Amino acid sequence: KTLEVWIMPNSPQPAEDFKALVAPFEKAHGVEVKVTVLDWGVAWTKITTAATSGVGPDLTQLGTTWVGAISAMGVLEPVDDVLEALGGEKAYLPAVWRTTRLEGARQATAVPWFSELRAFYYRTDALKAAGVNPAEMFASWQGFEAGLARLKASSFRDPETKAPLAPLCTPGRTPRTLHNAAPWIWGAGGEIVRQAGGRWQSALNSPESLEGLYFFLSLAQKGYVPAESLEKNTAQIEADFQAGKCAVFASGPWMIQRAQVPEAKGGFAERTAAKNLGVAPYPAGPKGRYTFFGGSNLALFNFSKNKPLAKELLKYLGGPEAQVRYAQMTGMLPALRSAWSDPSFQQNPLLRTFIQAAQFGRTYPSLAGWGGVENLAVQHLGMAWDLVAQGRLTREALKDLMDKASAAINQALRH
Ligand SMILES: OC[C@H]1O[C@@H](O[C@H]2[C@H](O)[C@@H](O)[C@@H](O)O[C@@H]2CO)[C@H](O)[C@@H](O)[C@@H]1O
Ligand SMILES: [Cl-]
Repeated sequence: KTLEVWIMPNSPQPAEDFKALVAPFEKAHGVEVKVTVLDWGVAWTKITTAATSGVGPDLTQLGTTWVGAISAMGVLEPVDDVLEALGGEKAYLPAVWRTTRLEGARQATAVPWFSELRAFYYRTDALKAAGVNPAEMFASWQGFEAGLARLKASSFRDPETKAPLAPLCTPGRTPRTLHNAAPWIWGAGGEIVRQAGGRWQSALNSPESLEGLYFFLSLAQKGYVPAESLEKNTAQIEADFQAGKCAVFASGPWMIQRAQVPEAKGGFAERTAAKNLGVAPYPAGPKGRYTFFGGSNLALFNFSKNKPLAKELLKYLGGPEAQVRYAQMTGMLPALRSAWSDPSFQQNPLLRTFIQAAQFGRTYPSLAGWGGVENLAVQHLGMAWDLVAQGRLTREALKDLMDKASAAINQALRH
């Protein structure tokens, strides 16, 4: 007997790590778990095709932001039973619990697997040579921009590249998500969507959201981000940070784990950046401090022929032992709140900064139409980045683009 599991590349050897994670389960149940690894870029298509076609695995990893969308298609097995065996609502951060179902659904359709949230990695050697105190740079928007200005005027050169660093790297080219943009929207007092007595609408074109978006996009128009970096997706920006090409960038806690892994095994431990690595939270904006809080859950397709055995695997993957071990293998945080207390997370100095930054963590609402909203937002945000690359992003042009994005988003939400 066999379970099929789909997962995304959460660890450097995603298939091998997952297999090693489920080995005790395989031994004890006398079952094989076959895993297929999907790139995040193809995962949405593969999972929605399994949903519509009725062909796919027993279990899939689902980004937290996708749970609502796939759940609304009516294809997921209820897992209230698994969540009750794992300790129920009390055992989860309420922000994590809200990702176990479509907003306002009767039944849970996803088991929390891991959490991740966003902060700034920074080069400790570069900030020092620029005369930047990270406690000032990462306090406030004004401290953030003043730090980038000292980084731009720095005479520091990476000891391996023999070249200057860019103050900030952020991806322009593949905006697959709003995750990079959301903290800036939120810190201005904005939102991506807003509910008015029931109905959801875009707030991307609200004065507050436009203020946050303009603040962030204009850092790049001011010369703090190289034009190069707007050519690049997330994976290429990570590589540029690892190769010593920039002083600061936003990512999740997986980069700490990759930094202690040799290059031979998919890490960057021998690079200067890994040996001079700091983490600081997103700076507070004029209306508050927020960061993107997400992660992945696991779900069971209602066409599975092995629902009992698959629920046993969900309970195992959701539980204390597998929660600590998978978070170690990935550099993610446990989804299970109790597991955060494991000394191996609490005593990691860079990871403790992610753990404290979770006080300000913020999630998207769990909407049926979420896939559509994110897809439409990034399409329009992509065009704003195109204006940045040409030095032509004005507040008027940004507003014009988010007015169009909001019409597209509202039309999709009315369905
Ligand atoms: O939007 C899909 C989910 O994204 C998750 O973050 C991913 C990101 O998409 C990848 O590009 C790569 O960087 O890995 C990240 C961590 O898995 C996010 O955690 C989820 O909440 C989203 O649903
Ligand atoms: Cl929002």
